[PDB]
Amino acid sequence: MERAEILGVGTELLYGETLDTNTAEIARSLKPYALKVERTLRVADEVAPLAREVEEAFARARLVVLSGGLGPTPDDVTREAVALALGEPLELDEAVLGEIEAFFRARGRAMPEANRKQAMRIPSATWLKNPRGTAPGWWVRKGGKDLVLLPGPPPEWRPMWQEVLPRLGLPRRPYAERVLKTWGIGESEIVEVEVGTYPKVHGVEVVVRGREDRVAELAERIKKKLLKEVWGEGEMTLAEAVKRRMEREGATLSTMESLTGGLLGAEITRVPGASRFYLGGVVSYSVGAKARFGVPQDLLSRTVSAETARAMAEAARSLFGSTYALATTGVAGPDPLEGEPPGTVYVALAGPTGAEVRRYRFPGDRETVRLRSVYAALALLVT
Amino acid sequence: MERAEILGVGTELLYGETLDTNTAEIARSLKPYALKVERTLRVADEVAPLAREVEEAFARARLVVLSGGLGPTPDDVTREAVALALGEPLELDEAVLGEIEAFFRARGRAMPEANRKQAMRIPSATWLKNPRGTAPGWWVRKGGKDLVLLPGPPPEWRPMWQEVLPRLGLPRRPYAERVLKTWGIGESEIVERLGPLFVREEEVEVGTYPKVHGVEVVVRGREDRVAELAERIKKKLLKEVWGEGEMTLAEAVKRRMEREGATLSTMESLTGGLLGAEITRVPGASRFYLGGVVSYSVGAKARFGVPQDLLSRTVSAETARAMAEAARSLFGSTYALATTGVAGPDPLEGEPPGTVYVALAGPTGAEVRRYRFPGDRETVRLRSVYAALALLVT
Ligand code: NA
Repeated sequence: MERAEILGVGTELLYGETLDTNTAEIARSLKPYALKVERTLRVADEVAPLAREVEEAFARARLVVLSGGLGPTPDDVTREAVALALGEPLELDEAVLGEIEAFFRARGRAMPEANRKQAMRIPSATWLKNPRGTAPGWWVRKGGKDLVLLPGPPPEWRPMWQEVLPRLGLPRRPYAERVLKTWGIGESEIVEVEVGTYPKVHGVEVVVRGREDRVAELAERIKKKLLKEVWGEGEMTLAEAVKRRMEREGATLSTMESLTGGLLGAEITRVPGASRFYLGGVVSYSVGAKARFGVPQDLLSRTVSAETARAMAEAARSLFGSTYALATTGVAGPDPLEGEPPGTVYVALAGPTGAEVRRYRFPGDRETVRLRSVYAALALLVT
Repeated sequence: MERAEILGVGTELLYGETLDTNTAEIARSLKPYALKVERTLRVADEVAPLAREVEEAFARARLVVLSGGLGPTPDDVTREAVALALGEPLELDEAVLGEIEAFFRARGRAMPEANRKQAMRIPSATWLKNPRGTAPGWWVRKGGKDLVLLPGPPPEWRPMWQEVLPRLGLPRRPYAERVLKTWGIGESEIVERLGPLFVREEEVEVGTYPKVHGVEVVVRGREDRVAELAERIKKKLLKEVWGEGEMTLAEAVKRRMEREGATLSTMESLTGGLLGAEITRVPGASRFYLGGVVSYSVGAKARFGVPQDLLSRTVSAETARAMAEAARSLFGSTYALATTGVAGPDPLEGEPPGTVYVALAGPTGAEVRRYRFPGDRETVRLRSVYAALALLVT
């Protein structure tokens, strides 16, 4: 089996100032292909060491993928390092220049001198169009091997890489993964090709991976064994599950939040099409705010309670006129509140036939508790 | 300046099934020493590729550090690979084999035969004690070079590494670094402004890192060069620098509210509550943040004060101003932030994705800033959050 070599470029990656997920993510995209990944690299922003690593990686590999260092500054030196590794001169493409120029003009700017170098390429390189940035990528086909240069930011490289990957003509292998996403059941209970369990803030994922035939058969048997706990598969998320229920019913949604601070509204609206059902929300972070939008005076001294969660959901529902409304209240941490520890949370749903509350006691730090709270609220609608 | 190579062993680190933070953490620990980290590797659990990588890393470096693959599984092959790469045989340390039996004996169990592996060392290796797990590591000194094998789990390796590092005899170099966080200025403009201040040399280097929260500028290297150079750069970037070091925008906004005795509220469209979420990330937000509304539908925009004539152009500077002034009046806060715009993937009101207006209303009036952010939907949302926060700290 031939090798794929994957290099992330950036000194800040070495030190984990920015965490290298790009190389990992590209390696994962390569599993359906019959290439071996023996190693991945993160390389500092220096021309000579980078050219050496690129030269060596290309020498031993069917495929080399580089990610990062395509910006306009003196620390972006990937194009120079690759040209040096392949013994080709860099040459300015006037058509690409016009396009960078147009990119800046739309934004009401003139094109800075330093961006000119992003329109440079070696003669062996075909351009990869960057739909979201000024630096197009490269695709070098040479001696039966492929070298691909990609931008560092994921919104640029993801669409680029999806487009070019099939075109590389790599040998395929029948690998697959199936992800079953559950809620409200611990790892231990679940236990009662390879099958793994993965605890996340949105619930425990059951992952089945390996030979596509065996993945297919096995995954069906497991989903059956976990039929009521499974809320979605693959790319499905709780927010998207909510959106599907809302559109099915022609229903609307609104929210009132305290400890989640607006994170619940943020997670609902993350999904395209949220405007078809989501009317809006209130972040009632102070006592004054809670009263002003409908929570009864009698409850304002006991905010960490089932009664308050219920009252907040009712108040949001009457304020927005939505079919359904979700509310969050409780203790995110680090401090206790009203004698209750961090991770003490009540989520509530108000709908046509009344309200329901669930209490949770969530482990984790402040941000973790906020996240688990957001997903517990969405789970009221889809579990 | 001599090289330090750092290898993380484990096939799952490649695919990010376990996030590799060990190599970066080892790399940071090397900062006070005059060694160059040109690269770090993650290597699969396979003896021949690993031996090759170790062999190459050791030939080019003053120091090689390996992390992981010291267990009892067939997939734990680091000891072998190193023995192979360095041209020395694996030798069984009887005592160590004892210590390992004691580990299992203190748990009610007899030692599995698999764990026998863990008592092999090469002649060049002296042991590094692991009182917190099964496998001890190695310190190998050879040809004036050092090679170290560390266990994978951090509670195990951190103490070990902390004890052996000051014994390696590495050249020392007084190190400093300075991180400047800017907003409202692109990388190309920073390059032009800094000119020859954008030094990249062996003694000291300047780097720029574009983030959703603005361009970060880092100066690192020799302590005596870093202070002065960083200061000159700060001077050139003065009005655009909002924080240093560990500082975050949300923390910066918290400092200004506490300093003034002032309160804050928000009104959000495209960000959907993400601005309030970011503000309340910081412990102690309730001392100043009164709350906010997410006016996602047209009906909710009108309910919370957006003028009816503006509802055909919610993506505009006039609307942003109106939103910020409405939240201010509605919550009685000293300040209010607003966001309005087009997240993507579709246009809205004829305006393309990335079109964003953020506004701030306060005691002396209101102001609005306009942006055309590239990125996907989640990116534009995030940029808008930080753009709104930057209004209060410029
Ligand atoms: Na880049």
